[PDB]
Amino acid sequence: PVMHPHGVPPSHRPWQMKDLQAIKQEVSQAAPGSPQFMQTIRLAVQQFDPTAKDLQDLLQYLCSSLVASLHHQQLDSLISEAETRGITGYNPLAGPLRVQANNPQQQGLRREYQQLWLTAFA
Repeated sequence: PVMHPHGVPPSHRPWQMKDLQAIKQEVSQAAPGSPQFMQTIRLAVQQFDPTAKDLQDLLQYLCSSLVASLHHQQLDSLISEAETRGITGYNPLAGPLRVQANNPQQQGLRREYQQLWLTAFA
């Protein structure tokens, strides 16, 4: 997660097993793949403002590795298309999008990545 205490720079913190278990419980109260599921997963994304790596690690904890693997591959295709049109604050010369989306200071890029990560659940 990315924390934003007012008056200081943002910072990344590792997932805590408690945070993961809390999200697992919230998401479990909605049918996997449903709109309320998507509403609960997006709700979790806004709560913890996770990086690209955080989102990958989160999915690997909540889902089977095969379900998580499919999402990763569908997101890879969405990332390719997004990179062809251009992404908010993304410069290909600065490295992979997934790597740039782990810089806590690149909020706009992280927030756009999150939307792509949520869209890949289609």
